[PDB]
Amino acid sequence: ATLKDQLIYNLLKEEQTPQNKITVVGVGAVGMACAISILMKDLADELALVDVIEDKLKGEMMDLQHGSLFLRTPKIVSGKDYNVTANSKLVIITAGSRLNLVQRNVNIFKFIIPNVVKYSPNCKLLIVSNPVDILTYVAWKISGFPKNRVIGSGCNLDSARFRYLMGERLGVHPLSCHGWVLGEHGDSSVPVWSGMNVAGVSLKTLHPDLGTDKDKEQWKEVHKQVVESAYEVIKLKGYTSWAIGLSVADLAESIMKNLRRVHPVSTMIKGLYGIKDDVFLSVPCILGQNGISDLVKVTLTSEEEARLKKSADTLWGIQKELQF
Amino acid sequence: ATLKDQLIYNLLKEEQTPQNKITVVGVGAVGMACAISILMKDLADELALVDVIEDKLKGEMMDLQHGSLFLRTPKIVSGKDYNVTANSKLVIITAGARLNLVQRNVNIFKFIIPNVVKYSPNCKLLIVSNPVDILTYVAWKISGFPKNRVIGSGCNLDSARFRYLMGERLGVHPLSCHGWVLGEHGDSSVPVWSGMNVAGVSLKTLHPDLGTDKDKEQWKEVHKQVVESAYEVIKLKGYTSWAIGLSVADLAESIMKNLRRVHPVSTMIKGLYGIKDDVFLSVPCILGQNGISDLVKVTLTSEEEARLKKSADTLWGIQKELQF
Amino acid sequence: ATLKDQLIYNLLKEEQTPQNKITVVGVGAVGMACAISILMKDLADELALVDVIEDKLKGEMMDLQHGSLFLRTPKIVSGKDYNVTANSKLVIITAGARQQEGESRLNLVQRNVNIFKFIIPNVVKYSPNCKLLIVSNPVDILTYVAWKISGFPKNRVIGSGCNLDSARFRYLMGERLGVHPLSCHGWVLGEHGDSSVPVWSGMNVAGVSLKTLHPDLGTDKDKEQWKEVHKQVVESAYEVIKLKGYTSWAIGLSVADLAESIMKNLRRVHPVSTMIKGLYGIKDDVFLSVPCILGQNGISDLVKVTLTSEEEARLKKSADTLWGIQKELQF
Amino acid sequence: ATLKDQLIYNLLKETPQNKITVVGVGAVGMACAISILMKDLADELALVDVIEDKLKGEMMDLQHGSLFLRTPKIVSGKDYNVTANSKLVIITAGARLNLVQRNVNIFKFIIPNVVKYSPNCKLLIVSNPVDILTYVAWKISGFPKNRVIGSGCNLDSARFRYLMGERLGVHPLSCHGWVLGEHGDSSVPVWSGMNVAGVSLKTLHPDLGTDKDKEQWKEVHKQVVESAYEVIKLKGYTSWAIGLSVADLAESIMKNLRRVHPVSTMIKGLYGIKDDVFLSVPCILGQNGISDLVKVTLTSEEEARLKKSADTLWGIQKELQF
Ligand SMILES: NC(=O)c1ccc[n+]([C@@H]2O[C@H](COP(=O)([O-])OP(=O)(O)OC[C@H]3O[C@@H](n4cnc5c(N)ncnc54)[C@H](O)[C@@H]3O)[C@@H](O)[C@H]2O)c1
Ligand SMILES: NC(=O)c1ccc[n+]([C@@H]2O[C@H](COP(=O)([O-])OP(=O)(O)OC[C@H]3O[C@@H](n4cnc5c(N)ncnc54)[C@H](O)[C@@H]3O)[C@@H](O)[C@H]2O)c1
Ligand SMILES: NC(=O)c1ccc[n+]([C@@H]2O[C@H](COP(=O)([O-])OP(=O)(O)OC[C@H]3O[C@@H](n4cnc5c(N)ncnc54)[C@H](O)[C@@H]3O)[C@@H](O)[C@H]2O)c1
Ligand SMILES: NC(=O)c1ccc[n+]([C@@H]2O[C@H](COP(=O)([O-])OP(=O)(O)OC[C@H]3O[C@@H](n4cnc5c(N)ncnc54)[C@H](O)[C@@H]3O)[C@@H](O)[C@H]2O)c1
Ligand SMILES: O=C1O[C@](c2ccsc2)(c2cccc(Nc3ccc(F)cc3)n2)CC(O)=C1Sc1ccccc1Cl
Ligand SMILES: O=C1O[C@](c2ccsc2)(c2cccc(Nc3ccc(F)cc3)n2)CC(O)=C1Sc1ccccc1Cl
Ligand SMILES: O=C1O[C@](c2ccsc2)(c2cccc(Nc3ccc(F)cc3)n2)CC(O)=C1Sc1ccccc1Cl
Ligand SMILES: O=C1O[C@](c2ccsc2)(c2cccc(Nc3ccc(F)cc3)n2)CC(O)=C1Sc1ccccc1Cl
Repeated sequence: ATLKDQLIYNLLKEEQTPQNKITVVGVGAVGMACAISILMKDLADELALVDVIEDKLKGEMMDLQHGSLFLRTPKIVSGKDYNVTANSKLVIITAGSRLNLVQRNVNIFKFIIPNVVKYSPNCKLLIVSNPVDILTYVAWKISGFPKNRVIGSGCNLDSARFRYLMGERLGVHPLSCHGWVLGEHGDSSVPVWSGMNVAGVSLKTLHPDLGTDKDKEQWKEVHKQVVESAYEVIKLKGYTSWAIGLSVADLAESIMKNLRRVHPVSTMIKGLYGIKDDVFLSVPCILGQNGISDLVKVTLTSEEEARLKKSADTLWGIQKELQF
Repeated sequence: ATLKDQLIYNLLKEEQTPQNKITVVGVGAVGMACAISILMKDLADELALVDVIEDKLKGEMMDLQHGSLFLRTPKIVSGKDYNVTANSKLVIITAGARLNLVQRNVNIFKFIIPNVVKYSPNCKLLIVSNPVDILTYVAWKISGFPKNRVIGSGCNLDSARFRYLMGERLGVHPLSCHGWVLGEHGDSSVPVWSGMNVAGVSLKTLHPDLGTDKDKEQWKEVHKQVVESAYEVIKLKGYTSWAIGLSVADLAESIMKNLRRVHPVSTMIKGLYGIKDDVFLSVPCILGQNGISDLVKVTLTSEEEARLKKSADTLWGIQKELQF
Repeated sequence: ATLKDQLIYNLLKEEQTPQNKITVVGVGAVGMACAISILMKDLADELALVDVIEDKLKGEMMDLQHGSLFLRTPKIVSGKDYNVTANSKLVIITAGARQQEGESRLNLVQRNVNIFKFIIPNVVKYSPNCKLLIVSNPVDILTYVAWKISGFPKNRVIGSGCNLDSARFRYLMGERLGVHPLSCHGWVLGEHGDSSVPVWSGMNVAGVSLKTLHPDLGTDKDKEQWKEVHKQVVESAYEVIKLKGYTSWAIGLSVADLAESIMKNLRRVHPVSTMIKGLYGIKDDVFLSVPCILGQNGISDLVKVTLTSEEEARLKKSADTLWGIQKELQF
Repeated sequence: ATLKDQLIYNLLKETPQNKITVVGVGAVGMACAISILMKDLADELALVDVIEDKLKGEMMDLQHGSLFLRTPKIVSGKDYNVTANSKLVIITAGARLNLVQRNVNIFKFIIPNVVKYSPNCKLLIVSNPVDILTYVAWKISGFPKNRVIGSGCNLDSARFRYLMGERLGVHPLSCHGWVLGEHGDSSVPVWSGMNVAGVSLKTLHPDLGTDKDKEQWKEVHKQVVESAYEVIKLKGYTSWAIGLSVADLAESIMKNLRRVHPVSTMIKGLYGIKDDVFLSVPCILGQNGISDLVKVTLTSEEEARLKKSADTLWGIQKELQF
């Protein structure tokens, strides 16, 4: 008899399928930051990692496994083959001319998405890879999943950055500074000035010129500084990781724990704000065990509405010319 | 007249000193992994980051600040000047070249350590930079701090790796697999076979060949795999970050919360195991608000004791020829 | 040599003053619920418990100490003497005397004022630099009492106030909309309890004002009867008392949320009772709930909420009633 | 159109994934509830009792604290339909041979109602005499022994490690020690396993656990027994310590951690014990309940104490009607 048999008496060997499994596809700076944030928040009983670079994939898995003593995630697996991702509740995609840069990530998705749906037909897909709004659509089209199970990170990072900048200007914690950046993720995002508040006190009600070019204090600059901070981080360190990883982990917690919290995420915006094309844009969504179960119908000004419609037309102009 | 003044009525604007401040010196792969693990564990009310590369430093600080909405650390500061580190309770040194490593790192410590003690004379110093055992001694000599306030990461990562491997062989969580790797961090570490247990059941008592060359089960391979895995991770991804960052955060928690938990850390071992020189080696230490307040006197075999004495002689041989 | 000396080599035996100490005064249902919430949220390196009933006090301390293996608070102390509370960063007062049928509201206040005139001087004696968090009812009057007896600046005297009222309101709001209360924003202000004021204009989800979409929100003409959401806050409080005899978990969790902002210097906004003199036409030394920024100095700042004239009149009426009792208080 | 419909556009209006049920909302039950809620172990918490008013009050009080919790649904009821598809069921209902039979009659109604709605659950028995009632739950349910867990010596060990920690000035997490066998007065401290950093205390101090010992380390176990009576005399019941220990068990089960805990299990087949009795041994706890057990090397004296406890428990068990 072995030491294991001399020390431990086994009652049953009958192993079960993972109950709260998360898969992260792409183990770059974003993927690894999502991985550590998820592990530290104790959201999964199993974590699966996938990439094309075999050596860095094995190294990253081993480095996470060596930290098991300080974690509450008993199983960390990795592999090039998607059989390691079987029965995942949530799949996070962070793998990465502009129409050709869209097609560059599109042909990458032509392989990933069918391999993901094959082993986890009932999962929720969380898209992080850029252009997030186009690639969420691509993931939705290739998977054949209903709209609720295909979620784009969208304006989650934009809103988090906005609330941080809002907090700094008012000397208040970002948790107490409410503000929504919607529509197209990145440069063309829309700050919803009417909803910007502290303790239910509307900033536009107190300051009617809020976000307008004629505002003396220039509060519009809070949104400008979101765009500019993103370029600054890239210029200074070459990439963004911690902020995105923490925001993705926040989305994952709502999904995994079925919290039904409202988050600014990219969803099929068809039928809203005069949009008829199959486009994904950020609106506040209620997140839970079925993914996007509901969405908040935000009252937008004519100007905000026009910006959303223009973004939709631009995204459908690229999407129209895509090979599947 | 401002929106801030119209929205917020100020009661007082006297500034207080941070109560639970942590400083991380060196924002490389190790330093950043320590930062994120401390942030996600809510150990500090303020986090300061220091480095020589200004661009990378600003980028890393900004990336952490953009994630504030998902954290409970209201202040994140960075700078080349140590005035940003003022009144830190714990200072974590992860700087240097990732023996010539000794030479380069001593010279680097010659300037870091006096700048640290200048702004935080009452802090605890936690050394991560390699060779961790020599550099903990160097930090102790330059600072002039008492023994208890100078802590080396030492065999904390070695023991965590060992318990992970132990857990995998027995099908038990590493938290329930007890085992101590002591002495010199790295290649020359000592596994304490007599203390290896599950639920107080000694493994060497059940299996006398444990750790011997005549063991058919080859349990001696468990300690060799700790050494092998470290080289494998480096070969595969180029560095180690997550495992070390999580282990350092576990030490930080015991210090910050005054837990008085026992950890394998590098301390002044002069007066134990026939050692008469000023050398730092890993032994189980009680960690709290005063740093190392106490140490556990582990009963070692003649073989284990000889390995510790040999390590001490080698470390002193390098140390006695160093210039301060 | 002892087993301890044979096993452990001591480097230094000197113990530092506690760094993040919390004291809970009154170990009744509320106090104990505040204690377990603070312990489970790891907000303190030291927890001190005080009461007048020595046996119950020792029992409660021992029961908490027996759970130390599952906690991250290395020291739990208790005692009748306030020397156990020395150097506390935050002192939570939950000591009180319940409502007795056949007494005036002034008489009820005075009995609790009698309880405080021993506690407050003993608290400031051992923790002159602490923050005082008052839970005992009538919370608005007793926060004033604590402020007057202590001699502390306004920022270091905090009343629980409308923190439980808002938490209850947001739960009920969440239920109606099928959304988590964290995402359902709403503020109940003024006097804690029966006379609280729901601020309809601030009620929102994702920055979308409910009053803007539905102008009859909080009006008696409302077809959807959203005004009954605030009435259910009042009703649920009486229902809980009728059903189990007291309230503990909800208040303990809300107090822990306040403690977290103070202990960690978060600067989060909370509806807490503060010295409202100089706002909403209130010219008296009264404590009412308004949204306050809470940190290491207690209330460092307050949010100037725009109120309708009827919300302002309700606040002024509450202030007059509280001052009417306060002026007749002997201490 | 309602305000809800004007504000929120519904995509779909389509069961609990990590549900926990607590049976008996007394001091123990409520302490288990708050500990589980604060540890974020369940997405749904179901509460059951016979006293309808107290039950509704306790459920409401927990619901009013939702803003500070990460458990979106708290339900209660006299009917067990509220407990449907629970992953873990915690039984805390009961009196704080004649009395044992009255507690069997209570379990004759609870246990069939629990398995009816949660046939795949893990049963965690807290109610006293915990070792006898664990057997009772196992017999009535028909569940395999891995899915019937008794709290057993989990509180005894926690108390012991606290007392060990106080004597050595070390955190109980770093003070290892196992109290096994029968929960309560007749528990067995395993002196050979008592250690700090893998350093055996019995090796350094041979008199450890004997009357001869000048340092009287045997009092560490005797003060566990004494403290239990003291807490009862002082406050009338024990709640926080037991509630925190149950949440610790619940965490290893819910998250499939495979951590070792001192819990009551079917001990028949070990230490010459032939009768169907449940005693505490270190068990590996996970998603299947007790998947494995640690075979502790016990001295002749310790082994005899377990066998004697088994004979006493069987003596009571054989005379039971159910
Ligand atoms: N949505 C947001 O707010 C947001 C924020 C930041 C970054 N991003 C995006 O996230 C993406 C990842 O950024 P990063 O810095 O981690 O990039 P990176 O180059 O560091 O990592 C990309 C990883 O994807 C892997 N990969 C490539 N092809 C793959 C395939 N076919 N299958 C699996 N893995 C594959 C690569 O091997 C690499 O490890 C980028 O598209 C970036 O624009 C989005
Ligand atoms: N103790 C352990 O168990 C353990 C484990 C892993 C790594 N390490 C050690 O940690 C150290 C850091 O590793 P890494 O991978 O982060 O290296 P890295 O090169 O990625 O980062 C080192 C950082 O230190 C900075 N630095 C250099 N000189 C500095 C100075 N004078 N002041 C401040 N910052 C300065 C560099 O700018 C760089 O950002 C290495 O010495 C490595 O051997 C120790
Ligand atoms: N602010 C709120 O929202 C809110 C909510 C619920 C309850 N409360 C209030 O909290 C208070 C406590 O409620 P409870 O149910 O715990 O009451 P309780 O009677 O159960 O507990 C009161 C405790 O205070 C102790 N005490 C009495 N005099 C004391 C003294 N001089 N020094 C120290 N301790 C002393 C008593 O011994 C008792 O243990 C009540 O006043 C209640 O109205 C406030
Ligand atoms: N295992 C341990 O280490 C340990 C520790 C402490 C207490 N306990 C035991 O836990 C049990 C509970 O103690 P307590 O202080 O909470 O008791 P309590 O009297 O405060 O609570 C018991 C609850 O069970 C309820 N109940 C009674 N019959 C019921 C039924 N048929 N169905 C559902 N609920 C029913 C009662 O209504 C009451 O609410 C006691 O048996 C006690 O001995 C065990
Ligand atoms: O912080 C970020 O870094 C990235 C990045 C770049 C390299 S590595 C990470 C980045 C940074 C700067 C510009 C840029 N242009 C871009 C974005 C999406 C596309 F499809 C194509 C180009 N992209 C990716 C990303 O989306 C953000 S967020 C963000 C980005 C812009 C404004 C506001 C916000 Cl909030
Ligand atoms: O995993 C690690 O990564 C490093 C690393 C990080 C970035 S480049 C290298 C590494 C990995 C492999 C070997 C090596 N040799 C070394 C260690 C300490 C010195 F002073 C000098 C050289 N160093 C550093 C480090 O100490 C560890 S731990 C460890 C290391 C060796 C054996 C066991 C363990 Cl546990
Ligand atoms: O839920 C509660 O329970 C109490 C309680 C706790 C233990 S016995 C009573 C309660 C419940 C009902 C009435 C009442 N009146 C009272 C209590 C003590 C005084 F000195 C003065 C007045 N007090 C105390 C309390 O303030 C709340 S909150 C609340 C209360 C009313 C409306 C809205 C809210 Cl939100
Ligand atoms: O601390 C406790 O409180 C109780 C309690 C709870 C509410 S009223 C009493 C208690 C305390 C004292 C005696 C007793 N009689 C009893 C316990 C177990 C049986 F099987 C049968 C009868 N019961 C219940 C309990 O089990 C413990 S633990 C414990 C108990 C004794 C020794 C060691 C430990 Cl650790």
